[PDB]
Amino acid sequence: KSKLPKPVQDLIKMIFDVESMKKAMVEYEIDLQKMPLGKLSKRQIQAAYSILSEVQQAVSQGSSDSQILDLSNRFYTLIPHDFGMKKPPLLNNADSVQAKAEMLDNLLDIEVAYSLLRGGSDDSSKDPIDVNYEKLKTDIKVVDRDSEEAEIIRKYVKNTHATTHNAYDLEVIDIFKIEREGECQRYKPFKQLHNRRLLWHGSRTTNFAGILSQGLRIAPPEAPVTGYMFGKGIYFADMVSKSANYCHTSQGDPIGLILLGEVALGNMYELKHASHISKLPKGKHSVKGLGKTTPDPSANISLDGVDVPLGTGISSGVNDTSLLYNEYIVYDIAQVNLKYLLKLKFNFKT
Ligand SMILES: C[C@H](NC(=O)CN1CCc2cccc3c2[C@@H]1CNC3=O)C(=O)N1CC=C(c2ccc(F)cc2)CC1
Repeated sequence: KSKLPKPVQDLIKMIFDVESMKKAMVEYEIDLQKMPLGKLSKRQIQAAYSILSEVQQAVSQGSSDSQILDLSNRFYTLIPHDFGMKKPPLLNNADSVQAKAEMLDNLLDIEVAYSLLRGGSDDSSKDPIDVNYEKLKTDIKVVDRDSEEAEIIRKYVKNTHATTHNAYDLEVIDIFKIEREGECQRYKPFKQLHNRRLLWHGSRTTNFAGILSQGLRIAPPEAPVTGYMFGKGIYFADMVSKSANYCHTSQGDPIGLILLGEVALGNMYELKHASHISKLPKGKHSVKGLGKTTPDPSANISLDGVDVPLGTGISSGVNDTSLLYNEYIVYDIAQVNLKYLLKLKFNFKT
């Protein structure tokens, strides 16, 4: 019978929920019959990634228009879809592969979750909830609702909700202090690096077994580049709202998980438009996508040598940028130390 607190157990249940994995594969219009979660293999997901890479290649660099067809065919063969009577869309443009790349990105973390979940031995003195918690290799302490942390974190949530993301409201349900096994040592060199900021990373609940057990990761070479305004990196926002939208919560499932991450931003390569450099200029350690609105500098609180940008949104200088709001990207997974995981309730508009 579990030691773990009520909120933590609920979290463990939530991220190891086989049904949410299933639901999300359905949303992506995968064929569950030809492919169950058990069959979901790491090998094909990486193989299917390579096929995605063979497309995008060709297309505007080659393009046989019948080899493209065989490729699209090798894809849905590998990852069986179920459009029913409609046939799958041929993978013949960038926008087309972005969508299927993003999906593999999720199946990857889903495979991680289910692998984790159905792995291990049942010594069974401790109930599965204890077991599954230990599979995450992360310490998770509940942050007291009435503390100073909790109030700053809630202020960060309240103040940085964007003017144009008003399709819902955010209520913090639980706040977790998190410590990934080994991440301190990993982050250790970047701790001396200046300009360190507590920033938002939103993702779907089905990625958290993966995110907690392995950290925020970077897309490998086998993957495309489309949609990536600043390359293959780990992205963050200073507005809870920019990040929440990537939880992919609906009126039907209104509860989301978001991360607070300390990120060692160093000298930021400040940008206004999508240049895929990926290789920074020397003495630059991150990219900051400049936006029209920014959190308010006069309120950037500092704790334990780390900037919390809980200024409410005001006019940034920036003129002639495509960016909604700011956006921070690093290209080395070690520049990130996860600090908090928040259970968010999305209270949907009207
Ligand atoms: C590029 C991709 N980004 C996204 O899916 C969405 N994000 C980009 C835009 C953005 C901007 C500001 C804040 C956020 C984002 C989001 C992620 N959530 C953030 O709050 C990404 O960084 N991933 C991390 C790990 C990827 C990966 C894929 C394959 C693999 F083998 C290893 C890692 C999958 C997705």
